[PDB]
Amino acid sequence: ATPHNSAQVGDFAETVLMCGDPLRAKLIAETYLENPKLVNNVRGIQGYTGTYKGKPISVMGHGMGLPSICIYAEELYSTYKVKTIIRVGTCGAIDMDIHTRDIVIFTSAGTNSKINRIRFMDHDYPATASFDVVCALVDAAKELNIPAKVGKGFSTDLFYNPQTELAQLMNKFHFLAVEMESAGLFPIADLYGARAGCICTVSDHILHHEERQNSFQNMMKIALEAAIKL
Amino acid sequence: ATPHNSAQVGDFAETVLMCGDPLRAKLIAETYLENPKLVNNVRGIQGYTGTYKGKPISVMGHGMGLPSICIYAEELYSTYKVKTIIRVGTCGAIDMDIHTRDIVIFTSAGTNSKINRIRFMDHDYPATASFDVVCALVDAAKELNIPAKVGKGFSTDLFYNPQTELAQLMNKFHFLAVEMESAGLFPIADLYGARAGCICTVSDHILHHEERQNSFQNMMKIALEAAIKL
Amino acid sequence: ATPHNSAQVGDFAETVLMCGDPLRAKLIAETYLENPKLVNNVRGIQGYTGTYKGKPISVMGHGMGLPSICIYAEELYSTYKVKTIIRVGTCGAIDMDIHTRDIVIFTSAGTNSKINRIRFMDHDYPATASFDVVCALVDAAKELNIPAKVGKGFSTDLFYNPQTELAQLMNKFHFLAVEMESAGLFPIADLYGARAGCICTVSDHILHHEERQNSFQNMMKIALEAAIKL
Amino acid sequence: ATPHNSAQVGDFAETVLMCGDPLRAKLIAETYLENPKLVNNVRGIQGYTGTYKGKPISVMGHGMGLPSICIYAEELYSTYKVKTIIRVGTCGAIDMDIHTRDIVIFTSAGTNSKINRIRFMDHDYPATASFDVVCALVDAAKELNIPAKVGKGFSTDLFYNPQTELAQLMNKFHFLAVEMESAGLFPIADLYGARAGCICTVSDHILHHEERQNSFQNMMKIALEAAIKL
Amino acid sequence: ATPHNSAQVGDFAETVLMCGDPLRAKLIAETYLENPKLVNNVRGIQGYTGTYKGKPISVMGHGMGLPSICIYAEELYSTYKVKTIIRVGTCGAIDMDIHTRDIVIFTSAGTNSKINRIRFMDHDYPATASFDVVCALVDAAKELNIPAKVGKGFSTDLFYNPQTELAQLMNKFHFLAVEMESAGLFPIADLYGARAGCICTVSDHILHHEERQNSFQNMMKIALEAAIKL
Amino acid sequence: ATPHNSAQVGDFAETVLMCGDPLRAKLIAETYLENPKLVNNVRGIQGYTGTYKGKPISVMGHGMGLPSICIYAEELYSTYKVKTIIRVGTCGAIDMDIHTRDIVIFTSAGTNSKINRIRFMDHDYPATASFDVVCALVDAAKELNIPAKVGKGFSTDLFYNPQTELAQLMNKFHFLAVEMESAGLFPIADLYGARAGCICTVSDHILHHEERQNSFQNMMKIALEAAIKL
Ligand SMILES: Nc1nc(F)nc2c1ncn2[C@H]1C[C@H](O)[C@@H](CO)O1
Ligand SMILES: Nc1nc(F)nc2c1ncn2[C@H]1C[C@H](O)[C@@H](CO)O1
Ligand SMILES: Nc1nc(F)nc2c1ncn2[C@H]1C[C@H](O)[C@@H](CO)O1
Ligand SMILES: Nc1nc(F)nc2c1ncn2[C@H]1C[C@H](O)[C@@H](CO)O1
Ligand SMILES: Nc1nc(F)nc2c1ncn2[C@H]1C[C@H](O)[C@@H](CO)O1
Ligand SMILES: Nc1nc(F)nc2c1ncn2[C@H]1C[C@H](O)[C@@H](CO)O1
Repeated sequence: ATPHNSAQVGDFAETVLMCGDPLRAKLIAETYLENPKLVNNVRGIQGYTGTYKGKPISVMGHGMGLPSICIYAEELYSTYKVKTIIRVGTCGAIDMDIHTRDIVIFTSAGTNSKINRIRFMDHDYPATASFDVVCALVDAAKELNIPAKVGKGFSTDLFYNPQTELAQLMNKFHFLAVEMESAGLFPIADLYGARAGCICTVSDHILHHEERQNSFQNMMKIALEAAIKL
Repeated sequence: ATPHNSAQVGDFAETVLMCGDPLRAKLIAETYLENPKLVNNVRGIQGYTGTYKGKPISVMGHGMGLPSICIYAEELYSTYKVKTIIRVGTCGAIDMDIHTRDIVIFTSAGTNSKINRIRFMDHDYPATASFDVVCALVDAAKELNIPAKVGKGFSTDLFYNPQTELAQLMNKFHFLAVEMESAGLFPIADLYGARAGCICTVSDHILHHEERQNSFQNMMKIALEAAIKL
Repeated sequence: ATPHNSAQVGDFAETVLMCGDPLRAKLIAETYLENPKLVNNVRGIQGYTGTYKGKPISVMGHGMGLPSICIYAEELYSTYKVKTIIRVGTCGAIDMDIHTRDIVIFTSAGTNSKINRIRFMDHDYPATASFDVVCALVDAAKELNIPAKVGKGFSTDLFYNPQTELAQLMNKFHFLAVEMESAGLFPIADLYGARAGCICTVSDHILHHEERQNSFQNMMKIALEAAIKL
Repeated sequence: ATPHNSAQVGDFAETVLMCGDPLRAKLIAETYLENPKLVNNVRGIQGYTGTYKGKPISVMGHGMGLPSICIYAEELYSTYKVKTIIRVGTCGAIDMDIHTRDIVIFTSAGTNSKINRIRFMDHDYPATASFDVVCALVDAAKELNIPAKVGKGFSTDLFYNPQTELAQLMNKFHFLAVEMESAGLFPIADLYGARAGCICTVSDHILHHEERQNSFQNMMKIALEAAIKL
Repeated sequence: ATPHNSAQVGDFAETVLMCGDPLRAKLIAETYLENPKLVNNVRGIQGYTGTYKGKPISVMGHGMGLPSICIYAEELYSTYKVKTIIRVGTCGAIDMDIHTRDIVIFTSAGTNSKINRIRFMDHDYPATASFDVVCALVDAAKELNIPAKVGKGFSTDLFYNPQTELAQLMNKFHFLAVEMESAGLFPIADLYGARAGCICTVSDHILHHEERQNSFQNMMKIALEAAIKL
Repeated sequence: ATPHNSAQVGDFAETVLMCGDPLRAKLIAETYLENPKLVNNVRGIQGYTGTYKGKPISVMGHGMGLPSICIYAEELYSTYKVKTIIRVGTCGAIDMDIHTRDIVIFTSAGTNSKINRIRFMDHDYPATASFDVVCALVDAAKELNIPAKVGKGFSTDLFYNPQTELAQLMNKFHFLAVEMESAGLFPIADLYGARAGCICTVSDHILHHEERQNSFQNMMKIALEAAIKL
């Protein structure tokens, strides 16, 4: 159907959970979904569709970086009529009060990428998570009573950032964590009148290096229950 | 105490409602606050402090534009130890599905200003409303059962914008409304580890010109009840 | 007539003196104008029209920051057919040879705002004071024999500037003082084939903190006599 | 050893061929390398190391987009002491005289990404392929007598580009093709005093949609023979 | 003494008239200066020093474009202790009310160059002519009673400008004429606490193609008399 | 024929060698060309046309800076139907391993100018030397067996650069040398479907100050022999 997806309209659920690691997407499908069926493996992206508590749900990799997820998210909303995309995964803590293993729900994401400026006449576009998705994630977190921090994220184009001062600047403004996709995903959902959100588990702290399964499994519970709520 | 405020630490409540029109700030104090006392009138900004349901609350003008509100908000958080600032007022609808008299609660605000780029190493800072404030405003709206749209706002530096295409672009990305302060307020609250939010009543639609009191009074109810919740 | 002005065409003189502080605009009207009449008080902006030496002249506030004065100046030139706008007020000295109480006449104004780039295809627009207005101000200064420094000003979007190095950089390039409106006013006057100028009294020095009435009154004399000359 | 590579120093040859599709990297290893051994599969990136004509050579995926390849290339040069990275793969033709199935060797690559500006003080960095690698690729092409076009490439951050006019602009300046990694790879090689190059087979034309194996196999021959020459 | 000047401190007068055409600088020296002596001809720049009405004055070419004049002007102020540089020459009319053969005195100059942003922390630097020089030029014009237009100029980096819309935009903002050096010269004079100005004769109109000696000679009279006044 | 060239179509050879110093262009014509005839001296640019080994070849100055060479190169390709332009001259070494008197052949050139961003929708244009010209220059160097370094150059708009850190940054990325024209020339050649290249002799090192004829003559040999090859 698309240059990066062999599936056809209908193969994907209206709600898709995405993570960077394709092998993680596979593990998520085998571990949390019932009757998971591989609907797309172009570039070994591991796109699966199954059910959770009887409801259709898909999980698929999205690569690393804004350019990668922008391709996948746009095709999903446009061609496969997906309605909600929830990014699930890991991130690097920024704020000094955020620690490894913490779970973070993004209200929005800043970025050092030029993509949003290109689509927004060189102005400041606020890459904002869909309010419904933020609410569903927070409520799921409250209902499951799992501690989660809600706040700004940052999507960097440079995992290895030459601008060593940025990290401290972001800590001063209290950015919670860094990843590489949210800032790109959110504006695309808006353009298609669809929804997007992001929830991550801190795998490390960038201002000082500091069980990882429990945190990851708790995050998956929140994302999954939230997907049902939506 | 400051170049723009004659009051001293303690004269302002920890929660301050702000609007552009100083005469509106005065009207709000006389109409909704009990025992309102003028605590600052430098530049006729009309800064009052009184109580609502027994709790201390201040209301004050903030001028028009990001540069103006940045001055007031920074002094309030820094010098007067204010904790929460809620911008209340009017805005221009962008989205075709948003209409005059509608009430909008900002999750965040985009901007064509350079202020956030200056404070954020020329990168994209997501001017995001404090999640607690967004929640308090939405809950107040739900409890009072007043219909309100939640979504992105846009703070323009140019009321009379030469870039006539921007309006349609924003409608495509579903920006809800335009005002001139939010994008500046939000990042300042973050820097001071404080809180900020914005709620407005659409006074007109910018893509087509289309009782105004009821809407304004309903908005004031939401802001006020939210202030108590916080 | 406009969203920020209740007056109608003809209520404003062709020459308008503007300052940020609305209460100062009121004081100027009562102190220097004869038969001053309030022609606009939307947002308590204090717009007055009277006469000086028999000639019609208006005085009105313009708020703080480029976005604010851009609104007022554009409406005045466009709707009220005003021909000349002279910004009168205070500023912060930059240059080491400029001192508090000094009077400065701007030849032009630099800025860290994005407004001029937006209206000038992202190029460098030289926010220049109208040569006629600069001349009228200097001649008035010479005729009244009041010492005044003529040179570049800087209109900042950030009263509290995070870029602490800018101040010293501007001192090296000999910027005379900082305010928050000129860079916005000048290009608007050009667009409407009208005129604009700026004259200020240094209320403080930003590189080192260092009677204020005499200086302010002397500045008002220059502006007023210049207004007559024009 | 690294967050994206489980291999240790020595597992990778000093020359690494990279492509976006991990499944293609696997196919290349099984088809052209002798005794190929999987040295890294973190994120299913398919990193293999074997020999070609007796010389050690590695092949591995690099994901889509500059942020992705920047991670992989920097770790390879820095941690695994790789000396030469040759990007092999597909691209979209831009120039009207370039056609589907054509083989293109990049002298350099332009981009709409902000990465190079971030690492080069906001100036214009010329993402240039290592001259040795360009020469090796061209000579291999000449020796194998396989027609190949040499010229500028373009690495876009947006596969689905909102700026529809860019394509025609690039055709006027004669950019040969578009991909999503070269502009990022080249500057990284320079920083590490290492080498990088790119060769692609046009899978389609972006200005008009227009056997694919022969072209791909011919490209692989050039890259492989060039790798030996280096 | 410098890479572009073989003269030594003292060979140049404190006032230097500069034009792009080296052959014009030579003609000016032979035609208006008494006892003109060649003090520098590196790169055939034709730097002369003589006297006008008994006062020392130099004339020299400066090449075309901001980068060229920046080299010459900086060396002159820094090494040769020159105090005033007056650019004399030709320009292209922009404004519809400006015509070929008209004489224009620049109050300032806009530009599409990046030089001023590089020296001014990426902000808007107002390339302003020294007020003393503008005054001297205008007074000379008034005393000689030669009609001259005073206003903004524009220094383009592109004689052949791809942005065909810029011309009309500048006409709307009433830029008087275009040349290629002023925007660079003015900020350099400021940095060295020196002076600079520009006066040109329109050789053609860029919005519509439309004796040339009289205009040029009249301009030279103004510049020369102004040089004496300074 | 053009505002900067009095010659007519046919007066210039299809191959033109250009240098900044007009007196050097004259010396090159008298020293290496047979029957050199002055075909253009507007602005004393010294444009000559003669023959080398029987083939028509022109040499002419181009001034200093991108704006200057852009004028000359565009007129030459457009009006005089020139096919190949080779910039010959001097440059300042950047890389620590490059020394004074070394000969450098540019594969491409970076820049701090805004010209390429203006012509390339504000994106990163890779100012690349024509591959044919790079090859001809390298082969000539190999055939004459003259040691020459091939790599990136940098065209600065500021000979006297305020950004003192740039030099070290460029050394880290291994830029070979700095000049002031290449970045402008290369994109123009592309637009006209023509060719351009650059070869220079290091006259000094910018990171530490460190016979000059031999190097210059060797460079001229390479350029000349290359011109014949093309
Ligand atoms: N500390 C960290 N920093 C950055 F920039 N990204 C982090 C991260 N931890 C996880 N991620 C997520 C985002 C990318 O897809 C991928 C990068 O390894 O995994
Ligand atoms: N349609 C509209 N457009 C913009 F730009 N701002 C609007 C508005 N309606 C209200 N506002 C708010 C924001 C400023 O403080 C002030 C500007 O009049 O009131
Ligand atoms: N030191 C100073 N710095 C800045 F930025 N602005 C100054 C000032 N002194 C006076 N002003 C003028 C301009 C604004 O309207 C307002 C800001 O208080 O008053
Ligand atoms: N027409 C085309 N346009 C763009 F932008 N990239 C193209 C392409 N054909 C192949 N590619 C390469 C680059 C990415 O890794 C990936 C994107 O599908 O494959
Ligand atoms: N119409 C025109 N446009 C531009 F851009 N520059 C003009 C000009 N007429 C004269 N000049 C001056 C400036 C350069 O030094 C040189 C360019 O030919 O002469
Ligand atoms: N060290 C150096 N730095 C820079 F920026 N340019 C250099 C140079 N050596 C020679 N050039 C060439 C380029 C200009 O045309 C002219 C500048 O003098 O000569």
